[PDB]
Amino acid sequence: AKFLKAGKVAVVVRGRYAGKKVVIVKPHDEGSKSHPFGHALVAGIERYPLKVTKKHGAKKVAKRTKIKPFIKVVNYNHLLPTRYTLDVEAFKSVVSTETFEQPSQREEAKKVVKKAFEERHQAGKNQWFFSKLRF
RNA sequence: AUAUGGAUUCUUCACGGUAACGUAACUGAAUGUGGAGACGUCGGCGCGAGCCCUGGGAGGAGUUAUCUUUUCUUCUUAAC
Repeated sequence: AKFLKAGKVAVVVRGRYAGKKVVIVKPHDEGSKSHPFGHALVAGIERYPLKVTKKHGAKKVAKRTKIKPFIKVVNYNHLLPTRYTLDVEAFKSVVSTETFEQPSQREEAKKVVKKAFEERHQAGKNQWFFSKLRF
């Protein structure tokens, strides 16, 4: 009956990431010491990869497949859950409550997320997650 | 016309905030969409400015047989 789990894919509705697809890593159903509301820890895409055709060269294909990730704590009311899923075990440990409140630790976590997303995009799977929403 | 400083990049084209949004900056051609320019009249109410009225004090002037701590006057601050 509960669908907000550690593999659910959601759509951000507010906060400079509106219209970006995101995946839930760690949910907190009953608030916390900070953020006194239902919220989840998510990792998403800030810059979707561009479309690739057969005419593009090797140097151009690699440039158009770059993905810029982000990490954010989002209220439940600002998320639109979907029916799609994406396993987060490759970067579940690095993204946690401790990775915040530290400028340097946030950068290291996002580098791990970028590696996982780029490998996920290669050998195409989770195609709906890597396709930008049009609105 | 152009240099310097700052900002950005070895995760190439910035970060923060749950959010409304914030900042010294923080690539964007064709094409497309939207906003501003851009609007009647009357009625009462709220607020601002200039003026009017008035107290104390620091100056100048007038009246003074008698009365009047009194009558008149100066005390200002632009765009940006």
